[PDB]
Amino acid sequence: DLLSKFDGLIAERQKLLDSGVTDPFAIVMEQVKSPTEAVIRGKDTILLGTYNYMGMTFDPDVIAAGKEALEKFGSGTCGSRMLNGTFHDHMEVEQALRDFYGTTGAIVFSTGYMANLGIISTLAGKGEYVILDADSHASIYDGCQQGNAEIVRFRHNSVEDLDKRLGRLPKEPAKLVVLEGVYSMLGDIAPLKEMVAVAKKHGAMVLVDEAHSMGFFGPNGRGVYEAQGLEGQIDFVVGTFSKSVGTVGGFVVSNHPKFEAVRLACRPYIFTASLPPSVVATATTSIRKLMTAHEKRERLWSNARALHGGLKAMGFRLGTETCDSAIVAVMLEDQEQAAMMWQALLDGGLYVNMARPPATPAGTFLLRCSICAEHTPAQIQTVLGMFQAAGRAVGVI
Amino acid sequence: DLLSKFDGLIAERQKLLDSGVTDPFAIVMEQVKSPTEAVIRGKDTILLGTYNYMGMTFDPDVIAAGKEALEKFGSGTCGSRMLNGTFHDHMEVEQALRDFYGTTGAIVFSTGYMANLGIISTLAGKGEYVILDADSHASIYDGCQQGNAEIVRFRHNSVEDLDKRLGRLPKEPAKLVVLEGVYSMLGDIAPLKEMVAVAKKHGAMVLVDEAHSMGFFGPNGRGVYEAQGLEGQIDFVVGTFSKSVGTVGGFVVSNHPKFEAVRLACRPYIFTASLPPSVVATATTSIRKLMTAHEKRERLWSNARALHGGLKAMGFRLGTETCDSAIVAVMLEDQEQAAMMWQALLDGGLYVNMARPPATPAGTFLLRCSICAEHTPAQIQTVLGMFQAAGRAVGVI
Ligand SMILES: *Cc1c(COP(=O)(O)O)cnc(C)c1O
Ligand SMILES: *Cc1c(COP(=O)(O)O)cnc(C)c1O
Repeated sequence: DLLSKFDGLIAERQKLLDSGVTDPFAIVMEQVKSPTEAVIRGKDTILLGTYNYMGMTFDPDVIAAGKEALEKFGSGTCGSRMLNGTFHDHMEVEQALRDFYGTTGAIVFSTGYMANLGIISTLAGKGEYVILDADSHASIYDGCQQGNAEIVRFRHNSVEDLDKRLGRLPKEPAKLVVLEGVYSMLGDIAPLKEMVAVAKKHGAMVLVDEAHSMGFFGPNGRGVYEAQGLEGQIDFVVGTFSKSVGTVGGFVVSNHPKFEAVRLACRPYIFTASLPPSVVATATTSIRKLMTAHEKRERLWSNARALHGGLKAMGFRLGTETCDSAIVAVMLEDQEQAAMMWQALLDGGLYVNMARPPATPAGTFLLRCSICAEHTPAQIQTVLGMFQAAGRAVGVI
Repeated sequence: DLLSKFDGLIAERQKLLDSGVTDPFAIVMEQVKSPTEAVIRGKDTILLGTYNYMGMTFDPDVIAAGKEALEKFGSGTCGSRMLNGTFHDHMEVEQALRDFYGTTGAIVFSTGYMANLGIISTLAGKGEYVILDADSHASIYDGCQQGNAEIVRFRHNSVEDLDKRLGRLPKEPAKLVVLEGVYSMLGDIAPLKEMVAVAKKHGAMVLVDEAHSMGFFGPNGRGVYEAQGLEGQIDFVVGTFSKSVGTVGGFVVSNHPKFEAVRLACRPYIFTASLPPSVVATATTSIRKLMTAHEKRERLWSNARALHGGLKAMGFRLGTETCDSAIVAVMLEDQEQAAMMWQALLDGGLYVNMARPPATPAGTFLLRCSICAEHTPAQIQTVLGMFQAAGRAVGVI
């Protein structure tokens, strides 16, 4: 039947579980005390595998805004943004994004996945081009699949291939170059300055995703593009509420005069309910605090540098030479080594994000650590000691 | 540039606004007192254009569950369901759905749109078939577009065309027939008993969307399929948290033994954050109350019958001869008549959902009313008096 196609995946899963490893796709956070602490399988555990970069999910102002919105506006809107679903707090969250990015336009979607799906498929039509990194987020590829444009993949992280591929396209048709500021798999940074220069040389519009940089890159926390001096040069910035902001939702911001007309045509905007009042209320409060959360930014980067430096010095192969983001990826030689490390860490009281094929390319096996502004120095050292113990026991170092 | 394609839509919008009508796509609920009352443009307004069918968004148990989850688990998970994003309340909401539908399997997505997008594109692959009503929800079509299957549209509401089109397909390949229990545009009901019999005659699996029926059709509130005696015959049921349940989210339930393996392969499940703790907590509480909300069900149907009967008797052309759902669609002769009615109702203190092309087919112009369990008899009569006044002033009756 229709599910027979999953027999291989089912057998692969059972093979993994035959090794005695905890099912990595069924972890449950039974309790979550803070941004950095949970209870998993009854064990107190340090969280080092979340995108709660700025610790906003337990910020007292954020929590209070959510509770107040539940009380005042109820649990949901029961309507789309095109009909009855735009409440006070939806207007507030779009304004918060305008203020955060310094843009005249802001369109909020129910998820980041849907923002990418919708904006890519709506902006570029038949006879037009979407140009993207080969290893772009699934939602960006799904946006391409949803639309009718010509898709132009370029070699991962290659300014040269972007330039050459763009240069061979016909000059007249409109073009969208889609870039990510931070590459989430290894936690390295895109050469946006150089790539945007190339895009503009070829007359393309540019969309940059700043999901993994929000609140901690650039003077205003706007992202890698801001840090690299590209303010005013980026046509569209896409992002999410599910990482630094600490809830769910997606968005696109722009200064283009016709931008908010996208609402009239964008299927993933139109054909879904708007977000719950409490979600857009917590997002508004969080976004506004993220404009100036300097103490948190400082702690986040201090923690990232300490973890990155410590793991590198201990003998782990890292995805990056220098600490360039809040993701630190440990690279292992094979799937077994990654699973054994991950299990030892878990059993010892530490959660990190394992990544193996097909999540990663064949031959790449990772423990992806992500830092929080609210990790303490003691926690980061506890983590390093845990990696030392696990690495020695498993034979990685 | 990329936005020049919207010049026509922008001109169309300005033409509409030149008539002096309030922008129907920019309505803001400044305050929302209850499921049935809001403040719009500073005016106290009865809401008669929401999908809050069972009034659950202000249920005190629902609200309390959301507040408690914010306090205990924070504003968001900052991770996917495949990694760090499955908290206690995510497991709770999936179990609530199992209990609600009497199924062994339940997979929750971040929106109903994404549940349809994902389940359709993941279940049916190359060489297989998705068979759907010509006027299916956008998300169902988008699921088809996202996948690699052969798409087979059948004439709207035609058991005969479903049968004939299915019969011409090759017998061996697996097939998914996708049906909706309630047709949302006019509020009529699908002939599921007959269509499912046809699907099974041709050996197809069946997916039914019960978004517009949840909690008020069938003995257990499971939907039109349950009301029509099809318990145990439906392979997959898809739904949403954004209507009766009163928050955001999507889901698919099934008794198929391999079903939850869908999680391993479904892109809109994998590549997005899980829902906020408060969202899955309010949904759990709401879903469980909806299993036995008999007083509300009774009120909802009483209100629907009173509104449907009243509008019909007053001389409005309705989308349905009998009151078959909680949607009552008033059909107007042209766009101007619909807009004038909608504006008169709005100015007089009533919000309904206008629908004009391209939301509707060319030549169809609607005021779509939707009933709530928490509308009072006085409110329903107030609404009827408002329709009488508006209809007389505009010249519709
Ligand atoms: C996180 C992320 C997304 C998805 O965001 P959600 O809001 O979790 O759906 C999409 N694209 C990129 C580049 C991301 O980093
Ligand atoms: C409401 C509805 C959807 C979308 O649900 P959301 O949760 O609002 O995204 C999808 N399909 C059908 C048939 C619906 O009725």
